[PDB]
This record gives sequence, structure tokens and C-alpha cells, in this order.
Amino acid sequence: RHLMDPHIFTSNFNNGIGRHKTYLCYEVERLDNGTSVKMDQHRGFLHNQAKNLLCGFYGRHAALRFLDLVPSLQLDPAQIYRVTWFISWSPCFSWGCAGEVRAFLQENTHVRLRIFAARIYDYDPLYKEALQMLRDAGAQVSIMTYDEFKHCWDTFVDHQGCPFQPWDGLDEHSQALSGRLRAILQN
DNA sequence: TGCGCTTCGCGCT
Ligand SMILES: O=P(O)(O)O[C@H]1[C@H](OP(=O)(O)O)[C@@H](OP(=O)(O)O)[C@H](OP(=O)(O)O)[C@@H](OP(=O)(O)O)[C@H]1OP(=O)(O)O
Ligand SMILES: [Cl-]
Ligand SMILES: [Zn+2]
Repeated sequence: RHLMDPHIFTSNFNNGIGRHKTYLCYEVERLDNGTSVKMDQHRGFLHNQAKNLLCGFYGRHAALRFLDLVPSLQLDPAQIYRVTWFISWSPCFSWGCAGEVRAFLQENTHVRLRIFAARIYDYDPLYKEALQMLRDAGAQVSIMTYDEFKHCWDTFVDHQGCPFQPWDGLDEHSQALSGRLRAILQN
């Protein structure tokens, strides 16, 4: 239903250029009889609530806003669900977001979480520990490659028929942040 | 609000 502006996607999912926002596109699919049952309306996207010191507001990271709308997704406790995020920035630890997703994964064992990050948010000094905490809690933690960039444009963007157009250095930036993530999940 | 540059903003307007 709600689709992203092409420009917003291209300026925020670029894996070589950062933004002071985080977008998170999500898919919820249900596992049926050893197969995937793709939930058609359980697809969406959100961004973080921007910090607003002028209003006294500390901000709320994209990941925590996803945990906020879980109730509204009406996941059946009986069914088993795979949640996939495509997130412009890897989840933080320092602000408690990794703690929360972990706590939520321990609580909801019928949820399997997959995270694809465009870019690694090493502006948080404990970013390693975020990614490690999330892996430890069962979550698949990956870097977004061409296939996930393309999937997200095809599924979340108001493309009006335009094929995804890879930006310069997509594959190089993706290999580089793949190397960094592999080394941080080795330990 | 919109700008300019851009690591879940900041510092102008
Ligand atoms: O997820 P998207 O990038 O939007 O594109 C999908 C994807 O791509 P491929 O054709 O490149 O594999 C599908 O494969 P998966 O999502 O299962 O990985 C494919 O289904 P098939 O692999 O069976 O071809 C589907 O086509 P459709 O949705 O009609 O089944 C196709 O769309 P495009 O290939 O046209 O981008
Ligand atoms: Cl986060
Ligand atoms: Zn966070």
C-alpha cells in the first residue's frame, strides 16, 4: 500500500554515502509445511523518529519503531514467522536497540529475524557488540548486496515501472562491508 | 519551513 519515493530510497540506501536518517523496509512471512507463505499486506517501511532537542525529544531508532508496530502486525502466536529488515544503517548497541531486539527475540520464539544492513553504523563505538548480540540471539545479520537493493526497490519503491538502477560502487561497497561484518561475526 | 552537507543531525533560517 504505502510505497517509498524513488529519491528517498536512492539517497538513503546508497552504501557509499551516509544520511542522518534511518529507513527500515520490513517483510513478514509465515512458514507453512516446510515452505514460505508470503504475507502480502505484511510489508511496509518506516524511518526513525528524528531527535528534536527543541521539543526535548531524544529520537527513536528505526529498529525500535519496528518493535513498536509489532502489535499492529497481529502475528499469530500459533504460527511461525520470518521477519526481514532492510535497514539503511546497522542497528546500534549504545542506545539500547540491540538489547531490545534480543529481548524481543527471546520473548517471541515463533519469530525468526533476518537483518540486511546497507551500511554499518560504526558511529556507535559498540557497533561490533550490537551485531554480535543480534547474531547471538538467533538473528541472521547480513550486508545488503545488489539482490537486496533490487528486491527493496522492486517491492518498497514507487518506481512506476523503472527497473532499479545500481549506483556507482554498489558491489565494491557491499564486498567491503561484507568483509567487515564477517570479521566482526567471526569473533 | 527550507538549506547545505550528510554516521538514527545540526545549525543556520
Ligand atoms: O525480488 P525481486 O528482485 O523484485 O525480483 C524477483 C525475484 O528475482 P529473480 O527472477 O531475479 O530471481 C524472484 O526470485 P526470488 O524472489 O524467489 O529470489 C523472481 O522469481 P523466480 O526466481 O522464480 O523467477 C521474481 O519473479 P516473479 O515475482 O514473477 O515470480 C523476480 O521478479 P524479476 O525477476 O522480474 O525482477
Ligand atoms: Cl538502532
Ligand atoms: Zn539504535
